[PDB]
Amino acid sequence: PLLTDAATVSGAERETAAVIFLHGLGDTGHSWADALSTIRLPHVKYICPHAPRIPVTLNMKMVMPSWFDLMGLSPDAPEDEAGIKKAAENIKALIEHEMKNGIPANRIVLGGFSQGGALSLYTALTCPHPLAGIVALSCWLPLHRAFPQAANGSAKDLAILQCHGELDPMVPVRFGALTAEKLRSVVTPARVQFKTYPGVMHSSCPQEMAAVKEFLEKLLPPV
Ligand SMILES: COc1ccc(N2CCN(C(=O)c3cc4c(s3)-c3ccccc3S(=O)(=O)C4)CC2)cc1
Repeated sequence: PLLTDAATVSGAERETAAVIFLHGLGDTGHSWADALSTIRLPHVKYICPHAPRIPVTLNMKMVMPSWFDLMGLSPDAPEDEAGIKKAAENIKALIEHEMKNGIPANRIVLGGFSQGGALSLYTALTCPHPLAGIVALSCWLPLHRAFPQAANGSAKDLAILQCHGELDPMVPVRFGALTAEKLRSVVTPARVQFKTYPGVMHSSCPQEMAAVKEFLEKLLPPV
């Protein structure tokens, strides 16, 4: 029984493509739905699911919206393997639902910000269906030591746009750079675009939103 709580930007024309975008820790999908609507394509649907509220270890076990538990801020810190995989399964059900209802997998893009971006990278790289690509913003690859081995054979065709703010204090830009190297270990280095933005911190920016629009226009053309 699939029950999805989300803010969805509908296409003005019949939808022939889907973007599933995952917000960052503590948020809802509302703000990112509004942001993606400002750059929307007429035949593209943008699904922004709301993360479930769980206790987060790093925040004194406080209950808040989170895709999985968080324990440390360094690349060697323990990660919530069971939580990351369960959340990836819930996203993979959303992918299969869109597929069951007439949207080809090579017309589905996964994406997200920070924690949500991190889940979208894990899920797309391990998805058994060949997806169009990923829009990974200010994030990292969860369970990075399992890659490239852990990636599905279907990950070869992915097109990746990875963005980062150069002055990000939450997810240092070097962690984004290390993640991009790991992504080029699965996808051809030419199909991974790593864009960094000077003077940008842990946020989006109009140049990043423009890059996302340009990437999706080329990746998801009409019909
Ligand atoms: C292949 O290269 C890499 C490079 C680095 C890593 N790391 C990144 C750090 N990390 C984390 O678990 C967290 C990241 C964030 C956490 S906790 C957080 C905590 C409190 C508030 C907000 C947040 S946050 O904004 O979501 C960012 C372990 C893995 C993996 C692979």
